[PDB]
Amino acid sequence: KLRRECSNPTCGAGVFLANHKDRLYCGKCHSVYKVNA
RNA sequence: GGAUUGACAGAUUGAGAGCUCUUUCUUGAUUUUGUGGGUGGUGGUGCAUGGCCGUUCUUAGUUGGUGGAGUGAUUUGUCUG
Ligand SMILES: [Zn+2]
Repeated sequence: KLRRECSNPTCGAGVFLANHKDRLYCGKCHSVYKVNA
């Protein structure tokens, strides 16, 4: 189980997340969502 | 098991440029590219045009209808004062 959830304002907890090592970050929250959940 | 944008911060780069990376998701086919066509084009010729303007040019000039002169190009009318 990998690649956990965002705080995406568009839909409530409903995306997978494009993440490097040691972070957690959405694929459309490109200008927002600094803290990795 | 996404044609492709773009992804915090760290050397960048006008900065939150994923421009390039240290690298993985979404609205989902509307285009990564294979011809053939305008293209942004102000880099294209006003020597192919319009339209406009300037000029010839604050000067007095121009033409056709009848008839005359000349075979005719053309003159006359449009003039000596
Ligand atoms: Zn979403």
